[PDB]
Amino acid sequence: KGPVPFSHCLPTEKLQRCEKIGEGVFGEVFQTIADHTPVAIKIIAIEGPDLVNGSHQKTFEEILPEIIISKELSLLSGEVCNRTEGFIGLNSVHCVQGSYPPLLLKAWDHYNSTKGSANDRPDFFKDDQLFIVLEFEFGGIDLEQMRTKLSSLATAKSILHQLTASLAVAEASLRFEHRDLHWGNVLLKKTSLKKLHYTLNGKSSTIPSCGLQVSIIDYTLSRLERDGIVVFCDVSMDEDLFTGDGDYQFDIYRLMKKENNNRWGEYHPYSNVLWLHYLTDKMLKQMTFKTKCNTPAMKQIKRKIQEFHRTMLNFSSATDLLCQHSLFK
Ligand SMILES: O=S(=O)(NCCNC/C=C/c1ccc(Br)cc1)c1cccc2cnccc12
Ligand code: NI
Repeated sequence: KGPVPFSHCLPTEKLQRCEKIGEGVFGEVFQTIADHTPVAIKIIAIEGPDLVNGSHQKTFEEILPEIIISKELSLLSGEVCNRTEGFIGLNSVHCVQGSYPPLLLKAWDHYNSTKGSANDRPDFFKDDQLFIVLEFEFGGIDLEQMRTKLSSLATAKSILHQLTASLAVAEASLRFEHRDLHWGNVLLKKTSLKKLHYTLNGKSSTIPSCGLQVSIIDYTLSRLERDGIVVFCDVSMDEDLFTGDGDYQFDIYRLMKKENNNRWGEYHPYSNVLWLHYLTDKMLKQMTFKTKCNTPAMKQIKRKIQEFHRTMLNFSSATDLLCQHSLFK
């Protein structure tokens, strides 16, 4: 069908309502509103020669795995045996050709002025520039931003239960490893549903939401397969990824590489356990809860999560943890 213009994705009224909501080396995320509902639009420059935010642009061959992975995981919400809504919904994906829209520069500048940006102002693109535009269902606010905003340790327990279940269903269905599930990639949004549902290998179960619905995002480093065909990001030659410091996060890259002996095509669902450990660590060390752990029931949930932190690395997959760990019984 050949690339489409930016107007195909952002008709004039959608485009007028865009406000920037996040960024990364990858590019830019804008929020717009259709039918009274927000959506998140990730715009990623590809195939061009310009350094963009200090890195070279991905080729189509290079951006395809994130595209494939985002579709697969979204489609889990419509499956039967292995079903979950725990990954971000993908409304659409297009390949767009043109220079960056002036109205998006406007929103970008407003962000820079109010929040600050690490990014180059994206105003240097020519009319042949290619982009991948991923429209996601709006997932809420990342766990790092919600650091100080979780009600209780029951909230933290629901979040870890949701994440474990999501990863398990994806493991069973797609032999999925997220491989970069830092706390910027766990989004939280209010839900009025008391219980959330997933189905794992045909068995349906429920999770108390504690008023939040968790969505997993960012598949830039992820791996999965369908019918024996593997899709992944080969970081075996990447130096930088495994020489970070200052946070347990950066240990996880090193620990994954130890587990997989630097063979990123292979399937090692222990990587999901590593990430869930990192996340459990954040829950217990870097969250300021809005309420106090001042009841016997809340004290017990705290001990359970501390037990989880101390034992979870002795399980083989998110599936194993979810099926066998005492925390979820
Ligand atoms: O606007 S976003 O980029 N919000 C998620 C990331 N928020 C910034 C966190 C960055 C970050 C990066 C690394 C670490 Br470690 C911690 C935080 C964003 C990206 C993709 C899909 C989205 C769906 N709904 C809402 C937002 C969506
Ligand atoms: Ni279209």
